[PDB]
Amino acid sequence: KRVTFKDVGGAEEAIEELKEVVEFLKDPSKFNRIGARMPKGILLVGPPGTGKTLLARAVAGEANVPFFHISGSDFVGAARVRDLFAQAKAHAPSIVFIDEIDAVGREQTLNQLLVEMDGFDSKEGIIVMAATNRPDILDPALLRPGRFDKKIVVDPPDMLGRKKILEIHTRNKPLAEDVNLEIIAKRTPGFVGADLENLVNEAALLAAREGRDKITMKDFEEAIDRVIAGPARKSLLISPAEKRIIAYHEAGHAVVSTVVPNGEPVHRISIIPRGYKALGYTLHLPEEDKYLVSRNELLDKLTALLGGRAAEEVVFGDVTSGAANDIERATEIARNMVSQLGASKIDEEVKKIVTNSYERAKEIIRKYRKQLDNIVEILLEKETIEGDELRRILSEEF
Amino acid sequence: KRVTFKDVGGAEEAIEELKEVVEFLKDPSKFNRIGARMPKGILLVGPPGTGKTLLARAVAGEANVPFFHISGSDFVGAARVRDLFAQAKAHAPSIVFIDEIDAVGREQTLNQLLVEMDGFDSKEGIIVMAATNRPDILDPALLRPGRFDKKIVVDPPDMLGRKKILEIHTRNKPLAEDVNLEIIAKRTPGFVGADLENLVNEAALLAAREGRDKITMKDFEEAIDRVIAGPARKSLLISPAEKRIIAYHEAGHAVVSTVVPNGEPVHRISIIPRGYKALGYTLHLPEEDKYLVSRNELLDKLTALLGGRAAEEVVFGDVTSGAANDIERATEIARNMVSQLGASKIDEEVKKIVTNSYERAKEIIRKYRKQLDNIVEILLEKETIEGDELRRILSEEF
Ligand SMILES: Nc1ncnc2c1ncn2[C@@H]1O[C@H](COP(=O)(O)OP(=O)(O)OP(=O)(O)O)[C@@H](O)[C@H]1O
Ligand SMILES: Nc1ncnc2c1ncn2[C@@H]1O[C@H](COP(=O)(O)OP(=O)(O)OP(=O)(O)O)[C@@H](O)[C@H]1O
Ligand SMILES: [Mg+2]
Ligand SMILES: [Mg+2]
Ligand SMILES: [Zn+2]
Ligand SMILES: [Zn+2]
Repeated sequence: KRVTFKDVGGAEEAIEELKEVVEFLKDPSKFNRIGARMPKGILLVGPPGTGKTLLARAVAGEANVPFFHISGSDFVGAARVRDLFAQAKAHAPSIVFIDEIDAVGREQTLNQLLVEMDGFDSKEGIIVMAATNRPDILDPALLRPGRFDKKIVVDPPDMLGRKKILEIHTRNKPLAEDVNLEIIAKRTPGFVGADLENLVNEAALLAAREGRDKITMKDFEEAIDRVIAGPARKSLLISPAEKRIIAYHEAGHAVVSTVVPNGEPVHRISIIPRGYKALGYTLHLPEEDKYLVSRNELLDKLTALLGGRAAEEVVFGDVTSGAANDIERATEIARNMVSQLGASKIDEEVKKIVTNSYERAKEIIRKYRKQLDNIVEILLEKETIEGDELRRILSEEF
Repeated sequence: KRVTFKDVGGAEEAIEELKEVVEFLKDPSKFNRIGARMPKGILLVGPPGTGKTLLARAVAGEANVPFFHISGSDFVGAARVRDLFAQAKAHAPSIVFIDEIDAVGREQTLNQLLVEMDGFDSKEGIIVMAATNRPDILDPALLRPGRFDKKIVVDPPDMLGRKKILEIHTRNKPLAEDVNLEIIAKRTPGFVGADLENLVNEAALLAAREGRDKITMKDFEEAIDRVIAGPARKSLLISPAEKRIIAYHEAGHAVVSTVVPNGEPVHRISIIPRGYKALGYTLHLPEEDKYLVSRNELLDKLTALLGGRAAEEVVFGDVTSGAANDIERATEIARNMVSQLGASKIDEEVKKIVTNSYERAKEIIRKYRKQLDNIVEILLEKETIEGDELRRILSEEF
């Protein structure tokens, strides 16, 4: 089946990134005449079910060109790679797509892929795309210049994103007049596009089982219960009790950052992760992102990184998996600080730095408990605060 | 012989699940006109003698369609699978049934089955069904999307279920006026439908041996003794001494869950198992069923999982097979907790977590011994507590 960008919801930034690829595929001479050099490979990274394959297929739909694809889960291997690149060259304007590249990137197939990347001319309109959900186990040889060197992140949808996906999959189905898709979206936090597609099918089976020719509001609400429990369950959602722990953890990061003099400005607070760091990816990038290394700015960074864990212990006396990851990162930063700012005595010094920074964050939480509570109440009602509203809220408080 | 849903007793939930299949088989256009997509395969799981084959045969009776079936115990193999699917297509509205699929799911027959599943069109009213009592040894390739992906559980009958089965098999036999089928049902805990069918035949042989033309009450009571002992025995039943150990084990789970702050609500307590977890099935599903991983909720889950074993040691000083399984599951959860919340030193940490949780459960049992005794007395008289009665009982106590 053929798809375009009208079949994708909640991926505005990725579509903005891929507009350039579409334009290049439509007419390469415009890029060639001014000496603009396009990348040879593009990598898509994201959690399962977020729609990487759908985006790859929709890119070819917008600019109608041949689409040659292979899957890494099906891996004679070196000969199959050779044939794929030969078809693309005979139809110069086209796309080559490799799905699940982590399953193959045994050593003969990888070597053949590197030979093919260096052997084709990009000026005639050939691009290579790949997708994965385990980017941190890829061979470093694939990420050198002249190879896959552009990365695009795909994120789970928010409330307004979930509503758009529901409308895409119900435009060919008859609905009653009591159906409110906005209410349904508010009751499925944590769902991804694949989960929402399965939910619509379940509601249609309940109506057909009774002979009705329309789907009603109660069909949708009963379908939610059937997909989260039982011998055949497919989806997970965030319950109201779990929502309170997550809200306090996110607010703890923002409060501590605003108080320390060297902290970074806060632009968005949400219950759903959005960044590549929030998803737990390093992407083979150095941890240090500053030109200058100084003691005061490193200590402030450590204290803010422990704000989420400090809020959990002071309010609930508990610890989550996210908090355990945060203290693992902080130990790596402290180890690098000791060797740059001045075997068993080194460990004692690292343990002292982390312990002191954790106590500092806990005393900030206690002093600003009233401000922390106010942010949590607003977050539990809208699920996301950003833009001018966040600026005003942070100014009225503090 | 032809059967329908009137020949099945004590399987209300399975019949509710299969009503949709019956409706689809009767008229596919109603499902097609609104875009409702039916599953391609359905799997039935349960202990031997519970009536999986009977349910499969009764599905075809309610919607009179051709019924093509094969048995896995009779396994040239690839050619027999090819012929079975060819007959169904020529009679589009029909059923294909594979019995004892674990005996075959040597590698050529399995490959042919996967080719047939992907080659037929579901929109014309074709469904595939299978049954097994060893679901945990099935090849994972059969459970992927587009293949067998819906599961239905069949459970042993309770007291009211046993009474219904006895009435089904005595409606064509002459009975005396002193026969009370309700009393007979109370004296056969642990029997399944196959056992009860054999019991009725035994009572009819005792009457015929004396030339009588009616079956009396004492014929039924003598038949029970003849099927549980001797060189030719067929059935097992729970004795009054064994009933007390089982009652204390089940009540131990419920008491501990109600006391810990993060425990789950209790809705039903019974002497007969009812769930797929209570039957010892994993069904290839992840153990973790929560969106968020936290320390406090994991420890509470571990303590409640050991409540049954703690009651046995404090009241009787004994251990059963069910208790041994419970402590085997708890060790797997503890191992995963250590690697997520923070080679020989890892084992010492796992052993410490399990030991601490077991001591916690034992001290709860001692403090609430009076409440534990009261629940056991009611359970030994009715065999099952649920609904509003359980809510009231749990509220008067505690
Ligand atoms: N943003 C979206 N809008 C609409 N449908 C979506 C979206 N994301 C996912 N889907 C639905 O999810 C279905 C399957 O997801 P898809 O295979 O595209 O995701 P993926 O990230 O490639 O998955 P995986 O990691 O499992 O390979 C698609 O057929 C599409 O119907
Ligand atoms: N719920 C029931 N109601 C009535 N009869 C039943 C019921 N369950 C089983 N039976 C009787 O059990 C007899 C044999 O059981 P059946 O073969 O249907 O069970 P099964 O689960 O397929 O067994 P197995 O695992 O041995 O293959 C059937 O002929 C039927 O008479
Ligand atoms: Mg994919
Ligand atoms: Mg059978
Ligand atoms: Zn955090
Ligand atoms: Zn138990």
